[PDB]
Amino acid sequence: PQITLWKRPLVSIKVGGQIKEALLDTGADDTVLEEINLPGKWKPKMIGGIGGFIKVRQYDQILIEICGKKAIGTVLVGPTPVNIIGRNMLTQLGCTLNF
Amino acid sequence: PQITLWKRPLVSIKVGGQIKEALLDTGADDTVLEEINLPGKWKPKMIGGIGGFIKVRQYDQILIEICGKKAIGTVLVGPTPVNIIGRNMLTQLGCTLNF
Repeated sequence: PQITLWKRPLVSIKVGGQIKEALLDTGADDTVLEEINLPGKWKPKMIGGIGGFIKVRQYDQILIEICGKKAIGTVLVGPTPVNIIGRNMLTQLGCTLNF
Repeated sequence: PQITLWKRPLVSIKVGGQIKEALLDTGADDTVLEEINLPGKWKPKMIGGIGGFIKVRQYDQILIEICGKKAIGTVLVGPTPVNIIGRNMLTQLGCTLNF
């Protein structure tokens, strides 16, 4: 798809047997989703930095699908105001910004 | 240009007689730059919301240029960790996400 930036790029995502809604965010380095029950071992990671840190759960090589296209990447699970698909996963979807 | 999301999409921008460096951020609704001396009347605006608000200066119909292409949009000036080109300005550059 070609996504226009008139609206927030909120897309439907398939991750871990759930269908959630998440934002395509080029400003974000990493991918953070609200609580979800993913497979595997997870490591504890600090994200944030600005205003304080937020402890999340880093899971590796997790598959999410977006608008038909599948991606394998690191996904961090913790309390997040909105679900972020950041660049680790944007690059996996073959995603570019274009103008 | 077609921008890849392996690195942070940090680009050079021409705004208000300055050349600054700013992030192409689809996750951001608005455009916020660090202190700069822009023309015009500005209105005071609250942004943030999460963790607290940050008082910025909303200037209208400001021209920024990025990688050859010119845009006219609202730009808010205040203390920001990194300069954000959010969607108000991304849409002006004819910018899409693509995969």
